[PDB]
Amino acid sequence: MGHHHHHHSHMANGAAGTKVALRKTKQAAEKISADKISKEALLECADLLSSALTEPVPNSQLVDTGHQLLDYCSGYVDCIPQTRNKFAFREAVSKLELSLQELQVSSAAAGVPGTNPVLNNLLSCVQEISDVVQR
Repeated sequence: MGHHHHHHSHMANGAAGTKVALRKTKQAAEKISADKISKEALLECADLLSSALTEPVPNSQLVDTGHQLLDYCSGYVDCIPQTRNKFAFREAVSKLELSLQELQVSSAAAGVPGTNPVLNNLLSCVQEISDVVQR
C-alpha cells in the first residue's frame, strides 16, 4: 500500500511525435509486426469482440479491444490469396472501423448493455471477418 504516489500501472508515456516517422512505409518483414499477425491470433482477437458485445462492458473497453483488429486486419488482408475473400475482408474491416469510431462518440450511456444498435453492427462485422477467413 502507498498513499503518496497512488497510481497503479503508470507506464511513463512520453513520446511527442518522435515515435511517428517511417511508419508511412515498410523496412523488413522480419521486424514488421504485421508479418507476425497470425491467422489464429486474429480469430482469437475477434473472439474477444464477439464475447464483449454479448457481455456488459464499458464503452472504453469495447472500442479499445476492437481497435486492435484494425491493425491485424490492415496488415493481414493483403496476404489473402483469394481476391473474393480479400474484398469481403476489406468491406468487413471498413464496416468495423466506422462502427467503432461512431460507437465511442455515440456512447452516451458509456456502460449500459444493449444501449446502442452499433454493438450488434460490430457483432455482424466480427462474424463476417472471422467467416471470411473460414472461407
